[PDB]
Amino acid sequence: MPVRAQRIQHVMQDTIINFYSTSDDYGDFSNFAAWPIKVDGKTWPTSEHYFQAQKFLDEKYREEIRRVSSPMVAARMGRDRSKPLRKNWESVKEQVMRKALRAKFEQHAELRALLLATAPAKLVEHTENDAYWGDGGHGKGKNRLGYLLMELREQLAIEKLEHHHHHH
Repeated sequence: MPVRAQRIQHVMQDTIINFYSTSDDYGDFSNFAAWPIKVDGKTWPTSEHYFQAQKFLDEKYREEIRRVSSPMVAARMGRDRSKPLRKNWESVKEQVMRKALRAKFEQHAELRALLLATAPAKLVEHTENDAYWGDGGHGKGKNRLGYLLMELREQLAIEKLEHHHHHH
C-alpha cells in the first residue's frame, strides 16, 4: 500500500478498473475512505458526513452528523429515510457529492495526482453489497460516482492546462 501519486504510473488505455478494497491504496477511490476533507470551512472525516449533512435539513441533526468522527455511525443513523429529507434530495445528490469529491481529491495533492493518474482508464466501484453510486456486483448500481470522478478529473485537468508560470 504505497501512498503515491501515480499508483499505476500512467495507466494503459481504456483500462476498466474494478476496485473494491477500502483497506488499501485502491480504497481511496471509494468515497468511504477516511481521508479528512475541508469543505465550506469545516473538516469532515469522510464525504458521507457532508453528504448526509445536506441530506437532512434537520438543524441539530446536521450538527450531530458534522460532529461524529466515525464514518460508519453516520451511515447507521443517517440510513433512515423516514426523517424529513430535502424535496430535491433525489436530484441534488450529484451536487452535494460532487463538491465533496472535489474537496477530497483537491485538498490532498496526493489524491488529485492519483486521480489524473487513472486517466485514461475507467473507474468502476464494485460493491458486492449495496449497488448505489457504484455499479455493484451485478452491473446496475449507478456507477456515476466513478463518472463524477472522471469528470472532476477533467475539470482538474483544465485548471492544470492553465499552467503558465515562470518556473517550468
